[PDB]
This record gives sequence, C-alpha cells and structure tokens, in this order.
Amino acid sequence: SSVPSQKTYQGSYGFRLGFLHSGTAKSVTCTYSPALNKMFCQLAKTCPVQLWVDSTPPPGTRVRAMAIYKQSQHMTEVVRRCPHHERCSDSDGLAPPQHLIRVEGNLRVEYLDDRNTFRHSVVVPYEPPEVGSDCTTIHYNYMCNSSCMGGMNRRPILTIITLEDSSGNLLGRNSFEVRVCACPGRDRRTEEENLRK
Amino acid sequence: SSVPSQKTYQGSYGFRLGFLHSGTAKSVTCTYSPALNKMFCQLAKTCPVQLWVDSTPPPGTRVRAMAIYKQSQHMTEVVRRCPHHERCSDSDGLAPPQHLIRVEGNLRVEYLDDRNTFRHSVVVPYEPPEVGSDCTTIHYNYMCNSSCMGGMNRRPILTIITLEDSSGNLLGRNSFEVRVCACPGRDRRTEEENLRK
Amino acid sequence: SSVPSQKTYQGSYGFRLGFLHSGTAKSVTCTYSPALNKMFCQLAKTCPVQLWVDSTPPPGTRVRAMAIYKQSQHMTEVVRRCPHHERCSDSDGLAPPQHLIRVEGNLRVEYLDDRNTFRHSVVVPYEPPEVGSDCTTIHYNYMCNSSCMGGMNRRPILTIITLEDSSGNLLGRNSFEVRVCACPGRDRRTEEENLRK
Amino acid sequence: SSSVPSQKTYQGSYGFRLGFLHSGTAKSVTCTYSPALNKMFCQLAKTCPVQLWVDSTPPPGTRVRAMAIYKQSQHMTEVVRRCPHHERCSDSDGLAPPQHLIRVEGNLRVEYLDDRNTFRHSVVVPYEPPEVGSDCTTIHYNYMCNSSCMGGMNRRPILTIITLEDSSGNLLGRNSFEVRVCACPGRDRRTEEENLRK
DNA sequence: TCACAAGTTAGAGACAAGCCT
DNA sequence: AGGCTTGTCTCTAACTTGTGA
Ligand SMILES: [Zn+2]
Ligand SMILES: [Zn+2]
Ligand SMILES: [Zn+2]
Ligand SMILES: [Zn+2]
Repeated sequence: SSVPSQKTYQGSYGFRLGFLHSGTAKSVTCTYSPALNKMFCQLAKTCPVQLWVDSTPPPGTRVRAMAIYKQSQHMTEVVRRCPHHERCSDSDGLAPPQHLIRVEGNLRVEYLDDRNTFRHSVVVPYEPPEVGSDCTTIHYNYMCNSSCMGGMNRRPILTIITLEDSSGNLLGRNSFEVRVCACPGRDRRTEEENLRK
Repeated sequence: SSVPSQKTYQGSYGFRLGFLHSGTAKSVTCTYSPALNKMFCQLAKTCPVQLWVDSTPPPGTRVRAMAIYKQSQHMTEVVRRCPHHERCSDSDGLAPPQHLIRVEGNLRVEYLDDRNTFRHSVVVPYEPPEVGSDCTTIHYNYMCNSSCMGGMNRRPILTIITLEDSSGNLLGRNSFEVRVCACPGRDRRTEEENLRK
Repeated sequence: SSVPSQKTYQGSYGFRLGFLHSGTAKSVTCTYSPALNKMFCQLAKTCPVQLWVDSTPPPGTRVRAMAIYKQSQHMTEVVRRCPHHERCSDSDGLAPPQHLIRVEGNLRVEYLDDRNTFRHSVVVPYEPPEVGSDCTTIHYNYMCNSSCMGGMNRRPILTIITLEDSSGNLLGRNSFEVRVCACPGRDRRTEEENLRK
Repeated sequence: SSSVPSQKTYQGSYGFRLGFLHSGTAKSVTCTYSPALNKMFCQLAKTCPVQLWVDSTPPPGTRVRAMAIYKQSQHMTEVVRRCPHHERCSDSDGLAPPQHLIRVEGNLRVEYLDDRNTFRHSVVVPYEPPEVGSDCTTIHYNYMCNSSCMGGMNRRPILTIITLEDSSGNLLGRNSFEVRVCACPGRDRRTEEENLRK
C-alpha cells in the first residue's frame, strides 16, 4: 500500500543502470528507449539489465526489483499478475505464480511477499563484474503483458531496482518504465515519434 | 466431454425461436443476424429470446440454455468464464460466478452443471404466453466477451436452447451462434458484408 | 543456469586462439572464417582448434569448452543435442549422449553435467606444445547440425574456450561462432560474401 | 521387423470406395488430393477430409481403421511413428497419444490402437451411415508429422490404409492412398504432377 | 462514428539448407 | 558435386478487437 520511493539515488557506490542497444527492428524481443527511460519487451522473454558501480559494494549486498504503477491514481495498488496467467502453470520451480517480475539464470534468487505493504519483490545477491567486465548483468522476465485484463490492465508501470546491504538498508536506487507487449519494436517507435506532440 | 446434439428439432409442440429486429446501429447492445443465425451482443447486456409453440406443453416443462464451442477442435471443452470475470463479483445474487449464460428477471431460475459431461446450463420453468401474447420472452445475459483471454479466447460458440419435460427428456430444440463483443453493430455488419463471396 | 561471460579475456598468460587455413572449397569438412570469427563444420567431423600462449601454465591447468546461444533471447537456454541425435548410437564410450561438443582421442577427457547450472562442457588437461610446434591443438566434434529441429534449431551458437586452474578459476578465455551444416565451404563462402551488403 | 499389411484395393461385399474433395492446387491450400497420383498433399496437423462410399449399409458394430505404412519396399517393415521431436511437444488432442501420427477430429468414440504382433499404430472409429442427404460418411484425419521429419518418416513416402472391419477385426473392405505431409501442399503437388506427365 | 490501442495472423516468393541427381 | 528438396523467412501488413476524442 505505502508507496516506495522512486527518486533516483546513486548513493556512495555510484549505482547506475545500463541497457543494451537493441534497436526498434520490429523483430526484437526487448529494447530500451533512453529518451523515455522505458523498456519495451515481450511476455516472459529475457530482459537484460546492467548494473554499473564506481566502487565494489561489501559482500552480502543484494539487489531488489519491484514493480509499481506509474500513475498516481493507481500507486497504492499492488502490481500483480492477471488471474489468467496466475493459473497458467509456467513456474520455473522458483517463482511464485502471482509474481510479475522473475529472475532467470541466478540460482540464489529470493521472492518476497511483503508482510505489511503486500507488494511483490524479487532479490538476488550482488556480484562484482567478472574480471575485466565493467558491469553485472541481470536477466529479468515480466510475466504479464501491460494490457492484461485483470492486472495491469493497460496501466504503465515502473521497475525499481534497489541496491541493499545484507540488513536491507538502502544503498542505491534507480528506476525505469516498463511496457510489456507483443511488439516492443513497433510500440517503442510509435511512442517515441508521438512525443513530438 | 460428450457433445450435446445441435440439430434443430421442433418436436410435438412446434417449438420455435423468435428474435427482435434491432438493426446494425452504432450504439446497439444486441442484434440478431438472420443470415448468419448469429446474435451479436455486448457483455452482460440483455439478449431477448422469444419462445413460440403451437400447443401448450404440460406443466413442469423446463427450458434449458447451454453454450458449446462451434469449432470441431474445441467442441469437447466446457464453456466457462475467463479467470478474470469469474472473480469480478458482478453476481446478480442468483448466478454462480463461473457461469457464462445468465437469466435476468426470472426468480424460479436454476443454475446447473452436468454429472458426466460437466457442461454449464441455465434452466427456467416454461410459462405459457400470458393471454394476448403469442409467445414468452426470456432475457439472457452473456458474462464474457467471445475474445476473453483465458475464457472463450476468440472462439465462436453456439447457444442450444432445449425444451424439456420435468424428467429431462427432449421435447424441442433450437440453436444459434453467439458473438460477445464490444461493438455488436460493427462486427455484425462486418461479418455479413464478408459473406459476399 | 548462470550465463557464462563471453568476455574475451587473454589474462596474464596471453591466451589466444588459432585455426587452420582450409579454404572454402566445397567438400572441405571444417573451415574457419577470420572475419566472422566463425567455424563452419560438418556433423561429427574433426574440428582442429589450437591454443596460443605466451608463457607455459602450471601443470594441472585444464581447458574447458562450452556451447552457448549467441542471441540474447536464447542466451539463457542450455545447448543440447536434438531429441533425435540424443537416442541414436553415437557415443564413443566416453561422451554422454546429450552432449554436443566432444573431444577426439585425449583419454584424459572429462565431460561434466554441472548440477547447478545444467550446462554441458568438456575438459582437457592442458599439455604444452610438442617440441617444434608453437601451440597445442585440440580435435573437437559437434554432434548436431546447427539447423537440427528440437536442438539448436537454426540458432547460431558460440564455443567458449576457457583456461582453468584445477580448482576451476578463470585464467583466460576466448570464443568463436559455430555453424554445423552439411556444406561448410558453401555456407562460409555465402555468409562472407553477404557481409558486403 | 514388423510384418506388412496388404495394400491391395478390395471393395468387398459392400462395395467400399474412397472419396475426396476437389480442392485444386492453390498457393495457400492446407490439403489437396491428386487423382492422377492417388496422393494427398497436406500440412501438419491440418484437417484431411476423407469420404467413405458403400453400396450396401454394413451390419452394426463395423469399424473403420486408418493405418500408415511406408511405401518403399526397404522401409515397409518399419513401423510409422512420430519423430522424437514432435513426440515430446504437447500437441495433445485431448485424446490422441503423443506418438501416434494419424489422428481423428470430432469423433469421440475414437480409439488409438497398437497391434499385439505387428506393433503398428492405427486409429479406429465406429462406422456411421451417411446422414442423408449425404451419400457418404466423411472423416477428418490429422497427420502429426511432416513427411520429411528427421527421426520420423525421414522423407520416406507413405501410404494410408483405410480398412472396413467387423467387430472382431476381420477384413470387409480396403482402399489406400499415398500421403505427403509438407509445408506447401499446393506447390509440391503441382511439381510432382507436372513431372508425371510424361 | 469514427481513430486509436495492442494482440494475432498471413503471401508467395526469396532463402536456408539438407540430400541425391 | 551440381541439382534439387523442403521448411522457413521477410514481416510489413492486414486483421482482430476492445477503448477512446
Ligand atoms: Zn497476464
Ligand atoms: Zn471474460
Ligand atoms: Zn541433431
Ligand atoms: Zn516430426
């Protein structure tokens, strides 16, 4: 219920977000719009999100992803999966059915059903970039189209990536808008070229 | 799931179906296509169906309405409501959430499934035309759009109306196709003008 | 399945990959394209890969070969043999049926299943160049066409050659694209001459 | 290997004949029949209408079996089944076992069979008289693998044997036709015809 | 009554690509 | 090996179809 802050806060470690340049090819599964700060992606397909830091955080550091409705009218409402996809039986064996945001590839992922705020969140332990890399990449999945009747229902959302210590304190925070659709390449091009109005 | 017969059969009482002429307007809620034998109607809106008989059946006679998928590859599936709509709580106080076809106004209505075929059906006791009238009218509601994700899923259906004695024996039968869409007038006009081949 | 990095990393030893000049003469079994960094080869045929290093590594050092899908959409998916080639009598007695990449000769070869990751890989104990030669050559086999239905399914892959300490630490890695087809000479000549567009 | 059922056309005591729909070699058709080749070109999992013609209505309890056998002699004794790939992806009919190549749409009294001795796959429906004004009974068949499926039919042509049987399985009538399951029926039929003459 | 939003589908040739004249 | 075989791409588009000036 209570709205988590979305204010971009790099913190003491210079926590920034990175994405791949994929282009609006109309055959792409996931693309990012720097102008809109928005990720257009297909249902249940891979969403590569990069983590850039000026300095390596202490071990036991985890990262948290949470979805919140963008419009102020809907902010108090928890982001859940539509009743259909919830009973679709597509679980990876790790993620709860109702959760929208999943993490594939990571073995020690945890899924949170917040006792008080009722909000859904997913966490993985932070890992420094492999030797010679510049950043850590996390693959996210979104388990419902933005237009799904019974959940997001054509309401745009934001994904909040939060860097936490082992205790759960805030270290860094960044965010980006997400549209889950059938044609990311088409809808990104359309939406970008509509911003002129 | 064994497929109920759909062959029309007027029987010993000359059981016929009647409909209202509403015309493919722009703001119409329900419209019947004689050429297609198909009823285009909005979600949860009133669908008037008339019952015509040559001779008044014995008392205790019941009228059943059942929905089946028209296409052969889907016939063996039970027609229900989408996971979303069966949880929206729009219940009229009488109908169970998962039933697609409702009857409004009729207090002596019963909502049934079948012991073996598992199919949903709604019944009302047949009442003769009040003196002056030549038929009796039943108001049906369809509680899911034909395109409902998780429900009918863009699959067209047939509504089978059967005249039964108290025991459940067949007395008469008729049927028609149903599209539950947002714009009945538009979609009926489209399908009819597409039949020109 | 943790996504293994394709970060080309020569490390402290200057680990580089070399190949034989075989030419795109139709009727070659295995050829390498320097421009594409891509190896075109026939099914189950010998693929010579030689290892170039500035300084001889300590004994107990091993060389690991692993397959991975090039595209981001499929990167999360493990690389296996098609369901058909899995169950046909191919096994040399050493290699598991599921594994795509195997090593000819080299009796000290080991194939792992990676309980946690589930990713297939094959290892060889590193042996210094024989006297006169300036590199160590390894003969690899690819046990499925790139176009194998149910397997790679026309999706291009990369082979990740990693240099490892016995404990499994990273010393250096390189990678190259692999197309397993019927006509390597034809397909290489075609793909190279298409890059001019 | 597995023994070979006879393919010889035999109309029997009831004049059992096969009928097909005239569809033409369109460039977007899903199923077409070539009278010159006695061959049906069709897409995977798409409906294949097959008609059953009889002179005299046979006794009640008589059945209709459909079975696929390889046409070429060196492959006839091999059993025809779905490729290892298509076998493992749910295509479920709601009825049909995953491994069966030939399916039947609509008919709920369908049975998917496996011979005790020949180990061959076969699909059986109870014979039902023409609902007149039809002069024949039509059956919707599916083929759940392309003829070129690696690990399956593997580009080997096949024959579909339709047999009219009594309750016990005795032969009453038998006809057959060649089947190519491809992506482009209209193209492949037009090609092979324009190759047969002359 | 239109225009838009946002998921599903289609054309036949131009190719991909494995196999056999 | 050249020719052919045979399934896929290209993929806008046009078509669904519910929602909105
Ligand atoms: Zn959904
Ligand atoms: Zn619904
Ligand atoms: Zn294979
Ligand atoms: Zn197959």
